[PDB]
Amino acid sequence: VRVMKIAQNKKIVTVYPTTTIRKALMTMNENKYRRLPVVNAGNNKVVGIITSMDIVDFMGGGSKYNLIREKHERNFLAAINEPVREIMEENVITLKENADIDEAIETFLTKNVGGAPIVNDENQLISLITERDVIRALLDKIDENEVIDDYITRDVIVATPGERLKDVARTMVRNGFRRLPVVSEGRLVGIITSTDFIKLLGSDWAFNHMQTGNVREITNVRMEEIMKRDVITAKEGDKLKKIAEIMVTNDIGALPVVDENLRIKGIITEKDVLKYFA
Ligand SMILES: Nc1ncnc2c1ncn2[C@@H]1O[C@H](COP(=O)(O)OP(=O)(O)O)[C@@H](O)[C@H]1O
Ligand SMILES: Nc1ncnc2c1ncn2[C@@H]1O[C@H](COP(=O)(O)OP(=O)(O)O)[C@@H](O)[C@H]1O
Ligand SMILES: Nc1ncnc2c1ncn2[C@@H]1O[C@H](COP(=O)(O)OP(=O)(O)O)[C@@H](O)[C@H]1O
Ligand SMILES: Nc1ncnc2c1ncn2[C@@H]1O[C@H](COP(=O)(O)O)[C@@H](O)[C@H]1O
Ligand SMILES: Nc1ncnc2c1ncn2[C@@H]1O[C@H](COP(=O)(O)O)[C@@H](O)[C@H]1O
Repeated sequence: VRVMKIAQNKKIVTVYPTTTIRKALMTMNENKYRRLPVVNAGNNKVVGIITSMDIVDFMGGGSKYNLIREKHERNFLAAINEPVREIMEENVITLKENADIDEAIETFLTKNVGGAPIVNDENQLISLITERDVIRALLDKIDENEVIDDYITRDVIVATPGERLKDVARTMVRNGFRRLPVVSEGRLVGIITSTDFIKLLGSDWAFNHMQTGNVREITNVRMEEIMKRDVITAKEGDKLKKIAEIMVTNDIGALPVVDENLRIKGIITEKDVLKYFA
């Protein structure tokens, strides 16, 4: 069952190694695509990939932050004029154009990636497949009585309403999690994702600070200011197919699992759903 058969027939939105970080961000925010292959202009060969998590790293979450703090002496606006090649991931995990669905699933499940460029024998970009694409294709094949319980991640990494963005960013990047439930006194009170951090950057409130920057008030912002308070949740006993359908029809990748009292029992994501087909 060739992945190309599911592969989104659209044109893949890409950037080049010399595209600035700023332009890559605009590309992300505009096209709503939070995963961008980096290709030569060129021969269309995949030479890198950049996602919102790399941007969260750059902003403070990880080692890429030292482009701002050291080279550009804390100037975020200057730093974003650097070519995306400075912060992209190289050594991309890709699939061959003759790869089947089984391979894609094993790749997603064992290599901690949610999306992979599909390339030909010259490493030229052909398409791209993500976990959502696969779940969407296989949704009707999930038994309707199957429950979510065995698929839930029980030990949840979490943010709080009072945490500063700079510290939540660390939590996201160190743990490799795009989405953190926000918890206060054991109760779910919101959700925050790497996407929220990009959206903050493209705000009026943000560009205002950057000019007088003082870029620092961006990363000092607390979760309560920017989190989504009303969260789509799952609960023990829910059908896997219902949950999978909610994700795929809403472009959401993660639901916090809660009590009727909103205590957190776990989290379930698209990768977990795909463990049904492992
Ligand atoms: N760069 C891109 N160009 C075109 N389509 C994309 C691109 N990135 C993701 N998609 C598609 O848009 C949807 C969003 O991807 P998921 O949300 O699946 O990946 P991501 O969180 O990295 O953006 C997916 O269904 C995927 O098929
Ligand atoms: N196909 C891939 N090959 C190599 N690295 C990738 C790939 N996809 C994403 N990444 C990297 O994994 C890190 C986490 O990204 P996200 O958190 O955006 O990835 P994912 O949604 O696939 O779990 C980022 O540094 C990103 O560049
Ligand atoms: N915040 C979290 N705390 C603990 N585990 C998580 C968290 N987010 C995701 N996971 C788990 O890690 C594995 C891979 O998660 P993934 O699909 O990359 O999540 P995300 O979309 O947040 O990056 C899954 O088993 C998922 O349940
Ligand atoms: N892409 C990068 N990611 C993280 N840190 C960087 C990056 N580029 C430069 N730096 C750091 O910023 C400073 C600039 O050094 P240099 O670019 O060699 O003049 C050094 O402290 C580097 O460690
Ligand atoms: N389970 C959820 N319930 C409500 N909003 C969510 C949920 N998951 C993600 N979001 C929001 O959806 C938007 C895109 O998130 P993302 O899953 O990172 O692409 C962000 O503003 C998230 O805060």
